[PDB]
Amino acid sequence: TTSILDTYPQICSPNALPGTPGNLTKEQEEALLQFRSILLEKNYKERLDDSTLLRFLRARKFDINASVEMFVETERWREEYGANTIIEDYENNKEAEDKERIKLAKMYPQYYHHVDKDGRPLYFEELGGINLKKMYKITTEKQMLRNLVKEYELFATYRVPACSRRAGYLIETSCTVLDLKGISLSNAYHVLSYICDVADISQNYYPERMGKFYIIHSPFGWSTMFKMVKPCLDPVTVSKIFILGSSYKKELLKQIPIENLPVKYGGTSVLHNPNDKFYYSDIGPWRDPRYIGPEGEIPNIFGKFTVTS
Ligand SMILES: CCCCCCCCCCCCCCCCCCCC(=O)O[C@H](COC(=O)CCCCCCCCCCCCCC)COP(=O)(O)OCCN
Repeated sequence: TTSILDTYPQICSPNALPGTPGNLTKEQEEALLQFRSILLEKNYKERLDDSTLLRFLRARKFDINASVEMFVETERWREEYGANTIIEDYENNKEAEDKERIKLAKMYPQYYHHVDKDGRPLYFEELGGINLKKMYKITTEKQMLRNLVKEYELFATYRVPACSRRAGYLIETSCTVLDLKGISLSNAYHVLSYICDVADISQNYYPERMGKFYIIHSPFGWSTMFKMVKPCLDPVTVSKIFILGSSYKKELLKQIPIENLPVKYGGTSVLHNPNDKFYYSDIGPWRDPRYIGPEGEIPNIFGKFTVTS
């Protein structure tokens, strides 16, 4: 076929939220057809699939005019910023890129690790080890945004097809755990511009990619800092963010299989080599040959240090 979308499910579970592929109303089906017809008339050719277009439509409550405007601006940004070649450009410089990513990994753990009960990629970030002075020595704010965009492209390219083949339904979103244990509120206020730039790119160019977003171990007074963040967040974004209390492990176990959840977050999941570190790891359906398709296997984001079991 040479059409990757033909090799994994393009309809979501019937238990998914409204407006999702396979779960549309008659009016929403007609909106999708009218939306695609407009983009085709404007000579767009790429990213016109049901999943992509319904993400944009859900983000705009199926307002077709607003959705076209959003899609048109996204395509412009992708071209101007280089999102369309980010993976290729990465691979053509993989050595240096890998080296820098490794430097940040212990300080700012970012790792996918199996899936939630619906098959979404299970994603973790730990923020309490960040030292700003040291971080500003290894990276720039624009570089971190580039890394975020690159991961958005890797998510769609490798993680969605593999997770969807395993779930037997289309997977569009992440189950994300943000661990704030040990952060300084001072640091948190100093990085407000980065958080809002992240929300900007997320909301404007990768609509409807959030699924579950849990914040755990937030310190006393964190509610005050979050009030600085909310004006950067759209209503739907805020709706997917769940700030967990001291019973966070039980909330996590409502959504995540115990065997997929790390021991320190309330499950039984361990690495195959107990000395390996989660911040060098990338474990999930996209590492299983059963579930990798014609897209190929994902590149190793930590080079030789990448831990895949
Ligand atoms: C040169 C270096 C200088 C750079 C300055 C910053 C350096 C340190 C970077 C750490 C500070 C920010 C950390 C949080 C960043 C925002 C969210 C990160 C996770 C993320 O990608 O979430 C997406 C963004 O959505 C959202 O917008 C979700 C909003 C939730 C954010 C809550 C705010 C956290 C406050 C704690 C900060 C602690 C600071 C300690 C220094 C949606 O989620 P998904 O499920 O689609 O993502 C998983 C698939 N990619």
